[PDB]
Amino acid sequence: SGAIYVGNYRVVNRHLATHNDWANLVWEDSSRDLLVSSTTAQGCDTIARCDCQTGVYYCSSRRKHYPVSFSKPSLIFVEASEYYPARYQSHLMLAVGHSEPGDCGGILRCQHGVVGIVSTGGNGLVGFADVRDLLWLDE
Ligand SMILES: COc1ccc(Cl)cc1OC(=O)N1CCC[C@H](C(N)=O)C1
Ligand SMILES: [Zn+2]
Repeated sequence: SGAIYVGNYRVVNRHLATHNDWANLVWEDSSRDLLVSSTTAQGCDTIARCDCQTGVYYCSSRRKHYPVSFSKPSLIFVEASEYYPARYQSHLMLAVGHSEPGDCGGILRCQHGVVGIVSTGGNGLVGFADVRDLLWLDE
C-alpha cells in the first residue's frame, strides 16, 4: 500500500484504488497501473522533474528503504495477476531490489522529489510506475 499526496491530488496504484478514489476520479490508466483522485486537504509531497536513474525506495515487506539503479520508463511485459491479464505495462522502470505484491505503493525518490511508486516485482526485481511526466500534478 501507499500513495503520493501532491496539491489536491492523491496518486495510487490503479489496482489498489478504493471506492472513494473512484468516486473522486481525476485520471486513470490501466496500462500504467495508475489512478489519481482529488482530495480536500493540501498534500505533503513534491514531484521530481528530472532524468535521474538512481534513487531510494521504501519496501514495506522489510520496513526499510533501499538504494536502486533503475531503467528509464518503458513498455515491459507483466504476467497475468488477479488484477490484470498478461499485458505490456507502459512508463515502468525496473531495478534490482526486494519486493512482494503488498509493497505496491511504496515511494521511489531521488534528490529532486518523488519519482514514482512500486507497481511490479519478483525474483529480486522491483518495478516502479513513473509519475515525472504527469506535469499537471503541480497545477
Ligand atoms: C511488487 O509486486 C510484486 C512483487 C513480487 C512479486 Cl513475486 C509479485 C508482485 O506483483 C506484481 O508484480 N504484480 C501484482 C499486482 C499488479 C501488478 C501490475 N502492475 O500489473 C503486478
Ligand atoms: Zn531526480
